[PDB]
Amino acid sequence: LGGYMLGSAMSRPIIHFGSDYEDRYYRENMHRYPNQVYYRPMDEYSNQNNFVHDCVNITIKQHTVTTTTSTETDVKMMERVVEQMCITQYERESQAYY
Amino acid sequence: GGYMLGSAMSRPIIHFGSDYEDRYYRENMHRYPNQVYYRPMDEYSNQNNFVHDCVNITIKQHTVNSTETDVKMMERVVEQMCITQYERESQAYY
Repeated sequence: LGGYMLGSAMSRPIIHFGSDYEDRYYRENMHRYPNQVYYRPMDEYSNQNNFVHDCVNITIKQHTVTTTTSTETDVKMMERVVEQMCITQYERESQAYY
Repeated sequence: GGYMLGSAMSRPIIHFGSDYEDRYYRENMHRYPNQVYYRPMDEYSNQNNFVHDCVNITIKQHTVNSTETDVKMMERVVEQMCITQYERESQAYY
């Protein structure tokens, strides 16, 4: 089922979009998204695919909860940056894990 | 010219926050290109212009009915393959 770790903060990924609007939007608003991701701890069943899959799901789900205090563009930006950060987190965990 | 066509690369498995899109990608990823067009590396080359160039040329080249979902998937596949191609070409330029 569940149980997720929260990774340490990281620099927000710079991401380039074909849409001039999205490209500029991300540059001006990347501060609005998290700089940490939730993930399922590295074990014997982990691999990049399933680690990033879970991290992306959990992190986005948790973020929806947390910000109970759209837009479609924001959902799109959020998923791109979370996925990139989740890959970075996989590199962290898999290397620490050896 | 003056763009290059990169060699085929393994299709990335790309993750979406939407359960529908995430699964749609898994089932249909074979429908999108596994090569991108790009401007070869030089002393003026940075991730910024390299990625933007690659995305602009690749998406048009492709632009010559498909669903809004496939258009979305294709644009994202290209945006993420152009990053990979930059990394590939970066190392090559050393």
